[PDB]
Amino acid sequence: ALYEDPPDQKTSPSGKPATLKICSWNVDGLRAWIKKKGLDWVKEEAPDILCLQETKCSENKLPAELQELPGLSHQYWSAPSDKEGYSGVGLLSRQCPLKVSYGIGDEEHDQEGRVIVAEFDSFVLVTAYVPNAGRGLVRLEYRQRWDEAFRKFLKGLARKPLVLCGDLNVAHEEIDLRNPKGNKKNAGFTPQERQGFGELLQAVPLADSFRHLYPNTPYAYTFWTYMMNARSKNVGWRLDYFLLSHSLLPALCDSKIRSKALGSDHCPITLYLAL
DNA sequence: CGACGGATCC
DNA sequence: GGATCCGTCGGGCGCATCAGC
DNA sequence: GCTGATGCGT
Ligand SMILES: [Mg+2]
Repeated sequence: ALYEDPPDQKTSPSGKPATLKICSWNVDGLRAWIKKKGLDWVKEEAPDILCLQETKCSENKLPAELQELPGLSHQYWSAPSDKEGYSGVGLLSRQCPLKVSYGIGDEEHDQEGRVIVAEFDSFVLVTAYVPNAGRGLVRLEYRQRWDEAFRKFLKGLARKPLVLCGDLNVAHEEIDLRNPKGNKKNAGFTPQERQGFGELLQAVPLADSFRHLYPNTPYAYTFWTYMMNARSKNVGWRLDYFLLSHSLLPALCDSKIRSKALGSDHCPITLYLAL
């Protein structure tokens, strides 16, 4: 029931070396995460691009340590206007993106701080913090409408292949969480969110990088509730993903789950691409 | 949301 | 009568606001 | 300014 992520594979199936390392992390409160040494772990991981979710932090409140990152000097931040202290995403990059945008169509009016889009030379990167269905599923219908708008937004992008990463807030299949049967009526594992995920993969279209490499591997999770010592018992959920355009699969070296990195109730995930 | 109690099924 | 299904319930976290001093 | 309570989301 415990899990050990396999060693990093830094070579593509055809023998090409990885050239791009992307790390994604739901940090559950950026200021808290930094106090718990999250940035020390980022420095050790040394990614080319770092995507963060649930920053819960407007840009003016960013800790100074974030200014002290020479290898991640291009930084883009989004926080909601009417709900500061919740949501918020960030994208930090070694190289400057060609284009950066926010939201999924109307962010200038519906300032939600959930999505950042960055176009690079060879690919487009989207990072997302997908809305939670909430306790008792009170916001499930909103989540379903959001999924539909997100799907259409990703499909409606004006060429290059897509990388989508972040907290998509759903365990796609039973293998993606410890207690599938007890959670069928809970946020993150309803038939509605599971279906929205399958529709995301088919509509865009996208592949689940981790599952593509490790289709039958159980007990691989990226989230554990703080309650009941769930993490120590690896009672968790896989909520964080790297979804790729089909054309990027031959460039895929590995998709990692960094189970040991502490500082949040999610752990980091890391992608290696040979571009 | 995992732990728990209580019902139901071979 | 062990395994399974199902509904209910308490509670760890971070951050905003507030009361008090 | 600082602490701890409460509310909210989860
Ligand atoms: Mg969270």
